Amino acid sequence: EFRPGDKVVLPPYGVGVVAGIAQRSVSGVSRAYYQVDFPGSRSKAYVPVEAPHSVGLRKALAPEEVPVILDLLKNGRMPLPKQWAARHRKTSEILADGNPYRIAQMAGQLRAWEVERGLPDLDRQALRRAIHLLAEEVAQSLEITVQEAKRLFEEAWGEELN
DNA sequence: GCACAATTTAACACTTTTGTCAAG
Repeated sequence: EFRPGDKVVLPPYGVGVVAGIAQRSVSGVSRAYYQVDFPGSRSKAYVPVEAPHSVGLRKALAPEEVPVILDLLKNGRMPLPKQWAARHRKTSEILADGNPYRIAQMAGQLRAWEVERGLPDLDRQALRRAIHLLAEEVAQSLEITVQEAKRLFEEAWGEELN
């Protein structure tokens, strides 16, 4: 369940607070619907209360989960196919998937490769867009704007952030 | 869309020609 003021995630919307629940008229009878808003978008969202766990509606990590993610961010890697197709495809799916542990785990190998040989014009967006959801997630949990939030990664990276 | 061989270009170290000056 999600109360009015719960801090949640709605892929790929990064983070947003739930405003409440309402009966939206969809087709036939109106099932209950959760409401996820994003002030840094001015968008809007309606999430069915039936199976919230099927839309990948997770919740912002707690301040306790910062170090673990950082540790899997600095070191943790993972092999990927050589031809750009499968590799970038996988990375993309992982991105839209909305999984901070997987996005960070990915960011690790992507980082190891970026300063070695160097990152293709594709995997670059697959890195940037990856660090984006992270930097904002940190801003949701620790309530510190993308300035400070991005200032976090600098430690477990070795370099600053864009 | 990308790794890369192919070929072009700007890069530059340096040699030789050509305009030039004070003095016969």
